[PDB]
Amino acid sequence: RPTLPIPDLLTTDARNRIQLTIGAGQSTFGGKTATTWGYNGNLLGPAVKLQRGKAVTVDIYNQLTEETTLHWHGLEVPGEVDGGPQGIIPPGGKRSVTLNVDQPAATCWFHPHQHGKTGRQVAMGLAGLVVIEDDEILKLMLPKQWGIDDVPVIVQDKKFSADGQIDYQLDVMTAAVGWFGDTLLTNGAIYPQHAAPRGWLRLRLLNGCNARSLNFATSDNRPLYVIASDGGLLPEPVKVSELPVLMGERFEVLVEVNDNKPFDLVTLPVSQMGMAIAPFDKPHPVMRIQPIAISASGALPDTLSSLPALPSLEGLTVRKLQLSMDPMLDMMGMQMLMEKYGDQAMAGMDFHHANKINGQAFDMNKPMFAAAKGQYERWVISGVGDMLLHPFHIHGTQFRILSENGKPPAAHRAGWKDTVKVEGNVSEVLVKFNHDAPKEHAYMAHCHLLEHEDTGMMLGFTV
Ligand SMILES: [Cu+2]
Ligand SMILES: [Cu+2]
Repeated sequence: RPTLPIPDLLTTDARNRIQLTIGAGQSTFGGKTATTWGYNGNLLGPAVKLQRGKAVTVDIYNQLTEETTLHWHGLEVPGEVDGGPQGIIPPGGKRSVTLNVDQPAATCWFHPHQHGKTGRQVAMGLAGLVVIEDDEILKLMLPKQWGIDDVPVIVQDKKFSADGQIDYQLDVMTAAVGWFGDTLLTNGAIYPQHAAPRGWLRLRLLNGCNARSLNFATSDNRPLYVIASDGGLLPEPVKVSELPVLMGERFEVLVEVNDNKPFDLVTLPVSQMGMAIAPFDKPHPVMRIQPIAISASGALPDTLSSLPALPSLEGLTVRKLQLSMDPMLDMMGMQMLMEKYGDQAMAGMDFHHANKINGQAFDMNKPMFAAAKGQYERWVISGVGDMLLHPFHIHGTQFRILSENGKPPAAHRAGWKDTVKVEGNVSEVLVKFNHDAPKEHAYMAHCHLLEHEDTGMMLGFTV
């Protein structure tokens, strides 16, 4: 097996600048070349290291022949640097942003947000990581040797045509059920191995799929200890036997490594339409962990952080967001899925503006509302009316889940989140925006099933 590719950990230079070049190159999958896009390389991207309380300037050079944007998913930053669809970077041009980092330690990520094309641009290879550090986390003495006992694990599916190229289409079927493939990548490699020292191994897990939900576990059923969600540390570790991860979500887990006992990180079949077709009808390996007989220094502390109680809900502004899909698109798309793949597409379970929030397909010129700055609001997001999965993401914040799809959140999901599950039911989140966003650079709120976002399931809002 190939070794797990380890993204470079990138910090500022003497001018306080980080350079990111967006460009086309080539990658090899199963022996066959494909055109791919990457940040500072051919595919995927570096891990940008940020420090709470410090500002960094990022110089972003678009060397593609089409327009793109660069969005920092999970970062609490003003709209002007948020890199939503209004944050255009012309082909052959450059945009610079200054990020004033003001949130706790977390694994965030970055990716394109081009209007109507975010799914294609992510599918072509663009994604990178953000590692935010703070003073609190350093004192815990977690595993922290990058590429050794602290590793990022970006998991993505793709499908390829016979000629070896990535086979991306936004069409009636994918607008309805999402773009998904038959090949699983881990930091861009197929089923890599990672050598790890005896003791604790920290995995920063990102579901970077367009549409496919994941469910992590180990091949020999050793537990995962969840220590962090999208927005940072949980108050205490939470032991789990499996870990569902929606599109765009991150979790950090610790797992024990013992001499002479290799095991695989795997993903278990999910109950999502289209996602349990071979090879994903069965547990699917993500990466092999190969124990090395050298002692690892990291700890799993009993206490990680302090999590504040939920405040009172009385008096808070309520904003209701009703997700919907044109009945026609939903029917046509699902029929096409069933015709192609049959019953296995439900195992365990104009289209360009067909998906909507509050009856409206995304209008970039018309933010739907102006949210308060520095005030808690309660946002109620409903998927009642269809049975599709909508991981709902809100820019400019780390929120607390009050109810996830009609039930209180599980413990590992009760901390700081930027995504909430919505699937045929109603979710409620407690959100606060610390930064402004004007109409010309609005925050987005949308489904992170990228084909739904690109066909209208997104709104802009100001702060
Ligand atoms: Cu985001
Ligand atoms: Cu959706």
